[PDB]
Amino acid sequence: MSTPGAQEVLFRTGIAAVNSTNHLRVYFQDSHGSIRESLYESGWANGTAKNVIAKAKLGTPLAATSKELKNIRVYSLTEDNVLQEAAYDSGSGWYNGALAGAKFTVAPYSRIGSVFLAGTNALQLRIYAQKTDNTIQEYMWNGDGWKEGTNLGVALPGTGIGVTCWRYTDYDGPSIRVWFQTDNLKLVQRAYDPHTGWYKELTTIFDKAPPRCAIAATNFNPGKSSIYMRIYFVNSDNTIWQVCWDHGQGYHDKRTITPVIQGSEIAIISWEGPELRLYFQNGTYVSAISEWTWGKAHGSQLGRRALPPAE
Amino acid sequence: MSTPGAQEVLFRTGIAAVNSTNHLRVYFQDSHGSIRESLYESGWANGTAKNVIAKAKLGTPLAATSKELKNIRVYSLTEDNVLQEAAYDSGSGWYNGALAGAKFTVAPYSRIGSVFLAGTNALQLRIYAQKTDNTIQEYMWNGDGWKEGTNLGVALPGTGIGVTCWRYTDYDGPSIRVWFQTDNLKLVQRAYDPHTGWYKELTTIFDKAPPRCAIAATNFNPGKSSIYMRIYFVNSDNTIWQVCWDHGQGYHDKRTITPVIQGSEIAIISWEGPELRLYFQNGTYVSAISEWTWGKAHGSQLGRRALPPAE
Ligand SMILES: C[Se][C@H]1O[C@@H](C)[C@@H](O)[C@@H](O)[C@@H]1O
Ligand SMILES: C[Se][C@H]1O[C@@H](C)[C@@H](O)[C@@H](O)[C@@H]1O
Ligand SMILES: C[Se][C@H]1O[C@@H](C)[C@@H](O)[C@@H](O)[C@@H]1O
Ligand SMILES: C[Se][C@H]1O[C@@H](C)[C@@H](O)[C@@H](O)[C@@H]1O
Ligand SMILES: C[Se][C@H]1O[C@@H](C)[C@@H](O)[C@@H](O)[C@@H]1O
Ligand SMILES: C[Se][C@H]1O[C@@H](C)[C@@H](O)[C@@H](O)[C@@H]1O
Ligand SMILES: C[Se][C@H]1O[C@@H](C)[C@@H](O)[C@@H](O)[C@@H]1O
Ligand SMILES: C[Se][C@H]1O[C@@H](C)[C@@H](O)[C@@H](O)[C@@H]1O
Ligand SMILES: C[Se][C@H]1O[C@@H](C)[C@@H](O)[C@@H](O)[C@@H]1O
Ligand SMILES: C[Se][C@H]1O[C@@H](C)[C@@H](O)[C@@H](O)[C@@H]1O
Ligand SMILES: C[Se][C@H]1O[C@@H](C)[C@@H](O)[C@@H](O)[C@@H]1O
Ligand SMILES: C[Se][C@H]1O[C@@H](C)[C@@H](O)[C@@H](O)[C@@H]1O
Repeated sequence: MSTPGAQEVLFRTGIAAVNSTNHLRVYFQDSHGSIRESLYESGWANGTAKNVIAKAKLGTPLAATSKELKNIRVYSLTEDNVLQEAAYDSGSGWYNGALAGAKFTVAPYSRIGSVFLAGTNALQLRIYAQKTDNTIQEYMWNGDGWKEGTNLGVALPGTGIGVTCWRYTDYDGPSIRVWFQTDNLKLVQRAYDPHTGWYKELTTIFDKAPPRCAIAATNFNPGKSSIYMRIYFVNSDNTIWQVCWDHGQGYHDKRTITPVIQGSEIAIISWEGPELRLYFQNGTYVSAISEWTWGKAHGSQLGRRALPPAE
Repeated sequence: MSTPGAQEVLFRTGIAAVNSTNHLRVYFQDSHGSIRESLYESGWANGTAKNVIAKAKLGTPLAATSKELKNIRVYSLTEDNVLQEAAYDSGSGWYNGALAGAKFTVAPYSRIGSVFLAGTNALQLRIYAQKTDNTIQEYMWNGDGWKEGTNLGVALPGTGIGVTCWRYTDYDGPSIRVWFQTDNLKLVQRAYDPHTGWYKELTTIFDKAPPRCAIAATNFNPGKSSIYMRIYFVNSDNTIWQVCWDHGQGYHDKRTITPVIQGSEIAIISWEGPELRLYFQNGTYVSAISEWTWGKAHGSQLGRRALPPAE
């Protein structure tokens, strides 16, 4: 039970997504290795072979980040496991970013996380990937070329990488949180705040997760020394689980959210409300990408059953 | 928790295996796309970058078949999704078989099943794969070049393909059984016997399985209108399940066997005893291949924890 379009979507494809409020873009890999863009603009569209923005190694990790939908960056691996960047800016179309020119080689099993730094009109990027020594390496662009940032230490080979960024309204710089899996299979957090920089502490957010389980995170409603974060990962019950940080309660909830196929990748986006949108494969038309939604109006509800090009 | 060697094994690699009694060969894909051979000769060895027999598309299906260990054939897909064949004959070493020359193009998500026809000294091959119309196509070599055999009809896009072959001691030709998954997610059997040829009947062996779950089969103790078959697949509980055919009882048992990683591929071999050996990934050193064994002496027992090159 599939469709011609759904068959084009790679099984266990990497998934990434960006948005400006409820204006959405979702990136995935097709069965021939091309990275495609589906979009939501008061309705779903595209995701076809005419909507290719990049070509990457089969089974590549995918990450994306944006400033609204004015600047979009999509990260993947070349067949030589070099980090590369597909870039879009308003009124310039899609092009190759400078990242690949830096020739950052990572482990073949590396994932990728990516954020624009929040709370500034400047375009500042932090990318996170896994080197062949299994450490999680930050790579950065601040208008003075691509270079290595901070190394966050050793993770499980092939760990998922979740990352989110915001700016506290009472701080003068960005806060970054990065989640990954350690050798003991725990899910942990590294943290960056202004002034303190990277905290030394690793915080456990889940005791045991499947090896190389997908990890994805978002945040909403930043305020005065306050944030709200959601981290998603694929658990051993073949569902996405959610971990909640809420100002006033800290890390205080772990729940299953929705079923997925074995080994599904995941992507999360959000906007103020909060509105949450989760993307994953749950077996709809075998290989189509499905959507899960959260909003105040209706709470947890499945969304678009089969993203373009499935139907 | 991994090892340098284990890290070389592709996560969710295709797996195939051949044997002459307890002389074993196991094939898998490394993280750079090369197909490697590990062997058991009174002890496990090889599986290193010096033990490459082929190069294939990343995430390729793998199938293998042999006449004892005198003739071995290993099947995979090129980056253009053409069926290709790595071949070994005693005292000739490894080489490229003629299969790729036939330019059989299949669906990007195609699996592969392969057998030498049993009960004859002749070298006769039947390969099974999935075309872009999602039908399961037989391809054959009988000493008059590669050509298409019988088409077995429509299967779920990306179905596992299990196949086994024997000769009844009271028949003058080979019997073939092929298992795959249909659109309704059932696991079914197609059957070939001498004279009758391919039976029209599809036999359900399992009511519902995960989409594109791995499927692998073996047989032992052929006799007078009698056979014993074992079919393995990855079930929704992230374990390999076994389905038993036994002469006198028919299809009469379904059981879990052993845990695997989400989306593990599987391979099965056997020899008279019966002795069974199952290969799969269960998360040992994250990406190492593990072994499960069955014999009369000790019944169900885990075998080699981490195949070469893991340790
Ligand atoms: C009716 Se809720 C609506 O929200 C939009 C932003 C998209 O996520 C749609 O897929 C969804 O149905
Ligand atoms: C004209 Se719709 C436009 O939206 C931009 C933000 C990008 O996502 C483009 O790929 C897309 O074509
Ligand atoms: C000047 Se276009 C520039 O944009 C930056 C934000 C980075 O994405 C670079 O890789 C890209 O070339
Ligand atoms: C002085 Se560049 C600085 O930027 C911070 C926001 C973090 O990304 C650090 O890792 C980095 O060294
Ligand atoms: C000491 Se900074 C603090 O920041 C919060 C938003 C969470 O990330 C906590 O885990 C962390 O300890
Ligand atoms: C008020 Se707690 C509430 O927060 C929402 C944003 C979602 O994450 C829900 O799953 C959660 O229960
Ligand atoms: C001690 Se049972 C023995 O059987 C051999 C044929 C191999 O399968 C070994 O891995 C296994 O330990
Ligand atoms: C000398 Se061991 C020998 O065994 C053969 C049957 C093949 O498996 C070869 O690849 C291997 O080197
Ligand atoms: C004469 Se070598 C020959 O062996 C046959 C059994 C097939 O495997 C052919 O593809 C191969 O070239
Ligand atoms: C006459 Se060729 C014959 O061989 C049988 C054993 C089966 O493989 C059939 O599919 C094939 O047509
Ligand atoms: C009518 Se042939 C018979 O052969 C047995 C070995 C099994 O494959 C049965 O499912 C099949 O019906
Ligand atoms: C005697 Se039934 C017995 O047969 C063995 C070969 C294995 O398949 C076992 O799992 C099964 O219970």
